[PDB]
Amino acid sequence: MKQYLELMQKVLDEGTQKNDRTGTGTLSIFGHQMRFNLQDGFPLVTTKRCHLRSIIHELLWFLQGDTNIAYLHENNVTIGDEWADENGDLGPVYGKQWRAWPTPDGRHIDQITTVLNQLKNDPDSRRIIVSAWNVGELDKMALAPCHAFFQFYVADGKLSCQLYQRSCDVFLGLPFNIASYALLVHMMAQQCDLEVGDFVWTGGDTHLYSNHMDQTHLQLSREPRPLPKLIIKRKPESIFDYRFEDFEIEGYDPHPGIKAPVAI
Amino acid sequence: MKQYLELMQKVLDEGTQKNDRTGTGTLSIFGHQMRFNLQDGFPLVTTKRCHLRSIIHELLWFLQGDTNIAYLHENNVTIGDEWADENGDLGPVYGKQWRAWPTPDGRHIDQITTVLNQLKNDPDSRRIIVSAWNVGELDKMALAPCHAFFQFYVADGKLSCQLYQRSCDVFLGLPFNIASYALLVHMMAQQCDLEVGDFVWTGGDTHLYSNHMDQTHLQLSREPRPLPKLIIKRKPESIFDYRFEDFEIEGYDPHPGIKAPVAI
Ligand SMILES: C#CCN(Cc1ccc2[nH]c(N)nc(=O)c2c1)c1ccc(C(=O)N[C@@H](CCC(=O)O)C(=O)O)cc1
Ligand SMILES: C#CCN(Cc1ccc2[nH]c(N)nc(=O)c2c1)c1ccc(C(=O)N[C@@H](CCC(=O)O)C(=O)O)cc1
Ligand SMILES: *c1cc(=O)[nH]c(=O)n1[C@H]1C[C@H](O)[C@@H](COP(=O)(O)O)O1
Ligand SMILES: *c1cc(=O)[nH]c(=O)n1[C@H]1C[C@H](O)[C@@H](COP(=O)(O)O)O1
Repeated sequence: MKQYLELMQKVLDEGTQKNDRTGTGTLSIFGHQMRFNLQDGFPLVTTKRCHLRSIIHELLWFLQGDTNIAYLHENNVTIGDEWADENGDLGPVYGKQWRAWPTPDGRHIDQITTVLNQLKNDPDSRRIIVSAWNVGELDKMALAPCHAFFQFYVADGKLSCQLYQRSCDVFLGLPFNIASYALLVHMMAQQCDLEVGDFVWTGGDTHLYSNHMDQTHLQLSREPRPLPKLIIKRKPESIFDYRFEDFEIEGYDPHPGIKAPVAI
Repeated sequence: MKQYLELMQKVLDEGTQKNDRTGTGTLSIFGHQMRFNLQDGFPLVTTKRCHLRSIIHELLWFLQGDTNIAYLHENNVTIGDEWADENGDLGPVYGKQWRAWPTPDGRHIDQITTVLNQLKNDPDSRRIIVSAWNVGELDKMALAPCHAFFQFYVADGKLSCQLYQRSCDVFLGLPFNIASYALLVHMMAQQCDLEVGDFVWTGGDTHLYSNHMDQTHLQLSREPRPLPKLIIKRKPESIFDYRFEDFEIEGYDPHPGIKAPVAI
């Protein structure tokens, strides 16, 4: 899509060569923002085929507070394979912090439920937030949260959300992330009887990997196509009852997919 | 400042009537981002008389992990009197989380010192972050962190930082917050022998209080003037050893000041 392609070109134009953890090398810019009016279509990149299926499973995996790739493998999702340990454990990452942030005094904060309640009984709150950046458990996670801080907002019956992604692999990761939260907004919006608003994406270290250049140029040479439409065949009792079969994608006519090696 | 006046003007045209935890009412938008290249000058609003004293004391206060308004009240800084308790306590706010974020297992993380080391030994890191949004303590705090999460970044010998402010009172707080972080950047920079880069400001609920409309139109009629230059007269041996008398501002020729009420 346009915002995405423009972000690619932006990095290409004013990015700086920078070494990195993986040792792969990147071209990066710091700080960026784009918006997607969910009412214009589900934001699923078209300049290359994307498997919305793997995205759904990763999200449902979070909403259950699970952090062992076992469930993912149960559905053929290999996105955690290069970092999980022998027991398929990544650590107290996304899921654990989302449903059960451990307080030093014994409590466990279920943030998703907190936000839900706020959206229903206090949509005006400016503190409707979910954070995966729990400093106290960083060292235990197999990898630091990329999408680490998001906020919800409601106005004129529309639900919006902005994500803060401290680190972002524009070519391989961004498309997953955008679709992820966009998806979460629909679900929340459905449970809270609200319409979908905008999904504001904000980034920190927005980079393009040295070995993703050729593919980026290939995608950037393709013309974006109409955005598809998210279809939820059923309204579950809670935001914790969605299953992969409840989601449907219509009108998605993406360009051929493009493979690229991930930096471990 | 141009960017600030553009944001202020945007809230007017596109803003939406909302209601806040303070029966004051507001006109807000959700999600915005501005960029301040510190190389062009210290970002201290000029279309309104301001001063660093309070901002300086607060930051030094934060850097010490202090959360009691004694230091502030001492030098006559009232910014936090309307919310502290009979003992001057605000609870575990900003400074507490910055210098001693409590893990779930009896330990405390000094995020500042951590970042200090990350910039000196691992500048390419995409995990140099500081958060005050400790979910397990949000209910022990007198007030929820507005400037709740920020990140650092290095490139070509220049330190840059981005702040995620989930709640922002455009007329009153923004000018304070902006110059506050800018200052921290210059401080971190000196402490690491780096030069200052960009201060990226990102906001969630960006509102304009309904009882600030008059002073907003007044400020909008003024022409921004050249930004001033910051001078740190001494180089402490620690980012925690700075003294109020270390800061100077040269070339600040602002328009008259504008008084406004604080939504409690
Ligand atoms: C984001 C996210 C979730 N994750 C988590 C995750 C973990 C580490 C990461 N590390 C790096 N350097 N890039 C990422 O974006 C990244 C993302 C993913 C991880 C890998 C792939 C991946 O390589 N997909 C390939 C191959 C697809 C396939 O197997 O069919 C692709 O071409 O998309 C996708 C998602
Ligand atoms: C941010 C921050 C710290 N704080 C914290 C703080 C707490 C609650 C808030 N509440 C609201 N509605 N907006 C804010 O910006 C805000 C700021 C401050 C609190 C008050 C003032 C204040 O009343 N300033 C006046 C007078 C300043 C002067 O003496 O020149 C002003 O109009 O500037 C400034 C900062
Ligand atoms: C992390 C996973 C995700 O949800 N999205 C991504 O974009 N990323 C990328 C960022 C970076 O290239 C890598 C994480 O590495 P690091 O922790 O920033 O060193 O995956
Ligand atoms: C909080 C303090 C700060 O450092 N900067 C500010 O702009 N804010 C403002 C935001 C909001 O108008 C008010 C706090 O409101 P709430 O806690 O989000 O309801 O202070």
